[PDB]
Amino acid sequence: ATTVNGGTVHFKGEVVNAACAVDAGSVDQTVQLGQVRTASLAQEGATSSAVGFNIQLNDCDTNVASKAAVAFLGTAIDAGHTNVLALQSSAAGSATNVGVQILDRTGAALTLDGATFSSETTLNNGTNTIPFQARYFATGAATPGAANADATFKVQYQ
Amino acid sequence: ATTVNGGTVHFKGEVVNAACAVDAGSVDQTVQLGQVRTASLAQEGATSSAVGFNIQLNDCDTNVASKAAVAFLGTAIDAGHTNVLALQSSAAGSATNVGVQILDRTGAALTLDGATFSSETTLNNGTNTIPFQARYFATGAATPGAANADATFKVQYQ
Amino acid sequence: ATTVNGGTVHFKGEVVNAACAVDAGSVDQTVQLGQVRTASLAQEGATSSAVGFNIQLNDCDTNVASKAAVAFLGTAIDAGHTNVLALQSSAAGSATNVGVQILDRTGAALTLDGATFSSETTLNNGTNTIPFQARYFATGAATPGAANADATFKVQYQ
Amino acid sequence: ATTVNGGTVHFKGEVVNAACAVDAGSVDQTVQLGQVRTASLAQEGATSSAVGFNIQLNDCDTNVASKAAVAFLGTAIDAGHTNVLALQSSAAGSATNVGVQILDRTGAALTLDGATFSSETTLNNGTNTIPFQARYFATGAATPGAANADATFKVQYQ
Amino acid sequence: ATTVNGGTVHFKGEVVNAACAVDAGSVDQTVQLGQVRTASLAQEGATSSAVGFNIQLNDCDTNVASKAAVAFLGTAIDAGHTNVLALQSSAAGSATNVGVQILDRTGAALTLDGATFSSETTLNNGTNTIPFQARYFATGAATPGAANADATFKVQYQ
Amino acid sequence: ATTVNGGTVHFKGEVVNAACAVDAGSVDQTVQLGQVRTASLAQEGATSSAVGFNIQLNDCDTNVASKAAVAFLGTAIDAGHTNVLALQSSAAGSATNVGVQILDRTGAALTLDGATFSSETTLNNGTNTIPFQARYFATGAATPGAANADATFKVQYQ
Repeated sequence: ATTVNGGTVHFKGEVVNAACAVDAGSVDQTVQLGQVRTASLAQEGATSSAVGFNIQLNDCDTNVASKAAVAFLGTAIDAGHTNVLALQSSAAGSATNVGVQILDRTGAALTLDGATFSSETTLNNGTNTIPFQARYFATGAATPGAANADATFKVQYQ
Repeated sequence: ATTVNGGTVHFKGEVVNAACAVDAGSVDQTVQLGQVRTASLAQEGATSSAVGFNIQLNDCDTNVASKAAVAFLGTAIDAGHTNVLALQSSAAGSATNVGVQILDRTGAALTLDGATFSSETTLNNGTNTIPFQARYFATGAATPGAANADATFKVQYQ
Repeated sequence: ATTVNGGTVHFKGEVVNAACAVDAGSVDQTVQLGQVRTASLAQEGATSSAVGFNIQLNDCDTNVASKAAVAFLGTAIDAGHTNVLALQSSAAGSATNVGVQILDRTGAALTLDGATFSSETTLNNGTNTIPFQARYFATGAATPGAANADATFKVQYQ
Repeated sequence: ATTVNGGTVHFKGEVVNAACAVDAGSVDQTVQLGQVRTASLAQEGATSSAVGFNIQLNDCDTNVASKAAVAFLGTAIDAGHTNVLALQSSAAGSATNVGVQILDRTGAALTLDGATFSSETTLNNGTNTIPFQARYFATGAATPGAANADATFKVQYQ
Repeated sequence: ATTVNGGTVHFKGEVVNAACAVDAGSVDQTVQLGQVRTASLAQEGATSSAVGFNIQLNDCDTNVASKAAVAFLGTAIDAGHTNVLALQSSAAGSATNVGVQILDRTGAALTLDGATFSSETTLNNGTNTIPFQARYFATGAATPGAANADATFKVQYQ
Repeated sequence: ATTVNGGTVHFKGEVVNAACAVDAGSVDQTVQLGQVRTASLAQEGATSSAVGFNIQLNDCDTNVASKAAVAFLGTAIDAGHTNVLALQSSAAGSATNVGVQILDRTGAALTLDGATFSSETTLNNGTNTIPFQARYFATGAATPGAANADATFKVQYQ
């Protein structure tokens, strides 16, 4: 009877030629680091507590590839800290002298140039979950403010 | 009392003469399908795993209408595949020989002419959510690339 | 003294005109089914072991209504299997030729159209628990993969 | 090495002499109100349900100002309805006898002359968010159609 | 070997100059209130059962501050009901004549203006948990519909 | 069958001989920086917080090129600061003693002569995203006003 205009639906995805496929929940995910105190980030080299996040690989075929690694890409805080991600929320109110570090399963920070891959993880058939950690890294006396950062990752299958 | 120009706000919506009103989160929504492998789309008729998405109807009045169906409208991939969405990302980097299928609650792919409505769903008073699925449909050997599509829908009340 | 921006809280709920109200722990819930072997779903019509889940009704008034029934609404796997839920997780890595069946308190699989309600259960004043079961149903030789599914339910009072 | 013309980037922003700075997300935001039924706007004074939106203030310094208020500027629907936004999308297809009201944190509709400010909110150092609501206001029997509106705002720091 | 595009990760957090830091789970959290009957909200001042939620403070240093209090900020439902939240789901389908009240650990409803703080709770070193309650408050005869509300909070340390 | 003149459609594009093609969403993009306080740009060398923006590359073929770099072109603020974009919106209302800097993924401001390319990023097949940041740079005591700027970019595939 009564027909009414509704709305629109936008579909996002990607076709890849690879052993696995990144899960829909891992392609674009938000990691809540929570609040941190300036007293913790008092001087250069100070780190906060870590927050874990995962990249889940679906439909993995170990015949095609048995190892998977992840390289992250983003804007570094400066030239002397190539593994510290810079904060980019807005033009005002961001924290100063602090950035975000991404750790792979070996506990070491990853270079954010998109070429340095993480430690390879052996894959099984089906679902695979690559663990990662995120934490704040102080490049000096940290200043209060928002600390939001963004990075892209690419997966290597061997 | 320092007064400062702040910005601007744009309001979007629609007044409809219908038994239900589409929810604000369903009028415009993004469905993340995730990555898919070319090995799963190696020949015509090959489909992917489905991703669900809902259209929520608010303030439903069963005295006005008891059923609700949804018809989708979009660009078809071919003349013989009138139920497969074509991809619309950009002029480069898009996947080939693959499209998006919208499944109603019966599991059948809907025609995207804007006139073939879904299987009717009985409505209660108040909130109603109509389920749908999206999956990739291969029209041949799929090529790697971005797979983004979008469609509009209209709701019929009987 | 030192005041700091803390965060945000989101409140979700619903006001209904009904004899009972669904408990906050039953409006949305995750039912863990566990793993299942493909050897137990080797042909069409094969079913797995059942996992139980409950919908709790609070503040029931027997004067207003004495019996409660539940209907479930979700995407069906096929047109010949209108009582089998379709898997819904992501675009890659989900199991094929297998779905999820919801059983009412009589053991019969419920149709997922949202208009065929379960067996009516007599209610008492206050808390009421309506039992349900979920299991995997094979529409053929099932393949390995993720087996997630979602469905919404309606409550009818007489 | 192949050098190719890429494109253009446009940067928008504003320098202010104020205690706070409006966040980049609050400078130009779209508020999706969703659909509304005509039966909910059948006579003058009938309002719809509200949709919330925020204006975020960054880098707030309470030593400069401790309170913040917001005034909105837009085209009113009528002379006697100075707190109802007139709809403006195109020359055809718009709804009639209905507009948009902006409610401050006290729940009162704001006058849209750009001089009547909202209730002041105490500010803390750093990030501050000011809650607002939007709803449809009917000046008569609402007619179906598009219901888009636009309003600019300014922030007063005391 | 084979390298493919993955996805993107968004990190969200905040650096604060405070005695404690709000936990990652408390910065954003959804409180599920469940359903409520209209019969329990039949007149002004009628309240539903409370649902508990708590804000967790981490890395607390009792030398810096010994007590913490919370003030909530949201859109009030009326001028005479400053301690009752207003619903914000969509333009249609929301309940009328009912809001959300946030109760302190002393059982008193908090004023939603961001300046009236809760009762101070003495802090210990390490993890601290501030309990709160949420309930429905009726300003009249409540109407069936969705009841969703949003509130932001700030923490005071002294 | 009533036929009516409808309107006109303009198509903008470019054919390039390169390993990658710039995505339609990044050929002409608007970067909303937000607001900034004059107190944060009080003296020469003071910078604001950064805002991130990306240039997406499509249909990348690593057999043709494996590295990509971006150079930006625009009017500098003066001869001393060749890496600061001058502001341009109109004859009146622009901010004084402040410009816009573009940071590459290494966090270093780029020279705006159209020939100093950014740090090379390793490319994968298909979609590639090169990160960038924008921030305000004070050449003295900044004056309130509009702070819009425009720059073009070119991509070098080596």
